[PDB]
Amino acid sequence: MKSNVQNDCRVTNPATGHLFDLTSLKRESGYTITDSHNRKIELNVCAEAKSSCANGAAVCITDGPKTLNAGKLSKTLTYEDQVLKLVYEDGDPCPTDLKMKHKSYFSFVCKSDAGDDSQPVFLSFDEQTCTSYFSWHTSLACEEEVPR
Repeated sequence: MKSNVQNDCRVTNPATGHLFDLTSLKRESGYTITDSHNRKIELNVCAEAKSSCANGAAVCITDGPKTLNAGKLSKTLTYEDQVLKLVYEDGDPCPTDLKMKHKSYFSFVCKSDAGDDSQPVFLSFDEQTCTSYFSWHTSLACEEEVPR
């Protein structure tokens, strides 16, 4: 489908035959959830954040009033294990490992109901390796089951 098309942000998975887009779910501001502890995960499904961080940060972990860039805008969709994968990397280097950047893997998984307007869950945030894994339940993500 296509609601807000930031350039593209779509991949046709040859294994499914369905085109996965995240244009339908993206909105200019961003989406909101809560982090592992207190913090607000303010990220956009495949676009840049409006107020969630600043501009080019797609995934930003808002600790109070302090925005932690978890990953830059990566509107590149990949497919793996029947789940839609977007890798939002290139962010604020953590004190745990300064020699690499924050690796935030977002897994977009299709669910028939998808919750209260395609809601995500923080899967695991591993500051130990400065990675973040989140799972978003959305109908545009994949199609192993009918999420419509």
